[PDB]
Amino acid sequence: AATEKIAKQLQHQVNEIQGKLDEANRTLNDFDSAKKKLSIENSDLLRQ
Amino acid sequence: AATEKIAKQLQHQVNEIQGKLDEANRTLNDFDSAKKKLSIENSDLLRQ
Repeated sequence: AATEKIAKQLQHQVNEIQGKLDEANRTLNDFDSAKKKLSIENSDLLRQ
Repeated sequence: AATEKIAKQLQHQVNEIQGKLDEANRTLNDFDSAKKKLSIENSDLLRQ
């Protein structure tokens, strides 16, 4: 019952910190969708 | 002896996905440096 306690107390950390990752990984997504728009706006005007 | 082996299994992941995050937020800083460099030539080209 002692080692199961630090099992669960470590288990709470590994559960949440990927939620910190998945929240942070979402920032890795929408930057890329904003970047491809900023490229195609550059490509549309550099020819002009 | 199962849970003690389980305790390392939660331990091995919680160092692993941490290390993935250290590669992640670095790449978050990389696409940060990509956009701020690219958005400069957005306003620069639109000025020109």
